[PDB]
Amino acid sequence: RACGLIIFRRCLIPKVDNNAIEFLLLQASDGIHHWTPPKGHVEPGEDDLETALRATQEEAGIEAGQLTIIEGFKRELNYVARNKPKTVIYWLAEVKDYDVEIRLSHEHQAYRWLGLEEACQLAQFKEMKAALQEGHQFLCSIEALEH
Ligand SMILES: [Mg+2]
Repeated sequence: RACGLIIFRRCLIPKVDNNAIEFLLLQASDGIHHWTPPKGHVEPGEDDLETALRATQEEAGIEAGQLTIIEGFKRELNYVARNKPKTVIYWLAEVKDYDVEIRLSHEHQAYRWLGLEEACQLAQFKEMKAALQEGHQFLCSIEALEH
């Protein structure tokens, strides 16, 4: 069981930015070299949301001071990879600074910041595509209500 954060940043230059929202994806060092948001396994006694924050720090080098958790969104994924059952819980979190320093560990070899459509294509897997699309939809609905 793993928990993570769908990390995004806002791109607020109106004529320029094709995508007002970009998602952070990390590419695995091993295996297929899958692309996912930052995530990590739970620890005994650890709250699921604290695991997601901790795993984001460990996998992407993003500290709690550099993020804001967006309340109201949570998505649990259940899938089979290499004939093993997998469960992952994601929350949404916005980075404070567009230029936040991404520091990878040995578990990942690259990162991309991508618009929703390109993030979906890289993520590839259908549950992860759904979760990113649903996260994007939630962010737009929230903006509308505050607007
Ligand atoms: Mg805790």
